[PDB]
Amino acid sequence: SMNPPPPETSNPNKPKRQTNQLQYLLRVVLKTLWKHQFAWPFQQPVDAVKLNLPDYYKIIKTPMDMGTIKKRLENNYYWNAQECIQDFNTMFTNCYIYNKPGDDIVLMAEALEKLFLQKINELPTE
Ligand SMILES: Cc1cc(C)cc(Oc2nccc(-c3c(-c4ccc(I)cc4)ncn3[C@@H]3CCN(CCN)C3)n2)c1
Repeated sequence: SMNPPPPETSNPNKPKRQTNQLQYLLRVVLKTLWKHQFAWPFQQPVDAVKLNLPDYYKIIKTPMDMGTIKKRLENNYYWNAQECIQDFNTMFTNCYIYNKPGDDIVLMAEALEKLFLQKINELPTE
């Protein structure tokens, strides 16, 4: 099958705002995770046709990735920081759902999630 379209990253019908948490999520959290040595499988929607995974989008019905998260932050798609944090968590749990414990790819996601959780445990007050 064909890849599904990526998640929505822009919406003019939503209000926009900037906070000390949302800039931190893009400037500190997204950037640090992007530059991590294990980040490359998570920097764009899973290309199920390139990777020959015809089951991925039958199994993963809420896709999410760091490329989409970066765009959502850049377009002020999120009103609250929790929305962005939820998208990161959806990304990691997608990897765990599609794979099995102890797969190499899962070890990759777990390292990124550990770093993510460390950086969220230091999120600034509004
Ligand atoms: C370590 C590795 C190996 C290979 C062959 C390619 C690769 O590159 C890559 N790119 C993109 C996606 C994936 C991926 C994901 C995944 C799922 C949700 C999200 I959000 C992000 C990634 N789950 C599995 N895979 C790969 C497919 C086959 N699988 C092997 C069975 N465990 C490993 N891998 C990395």
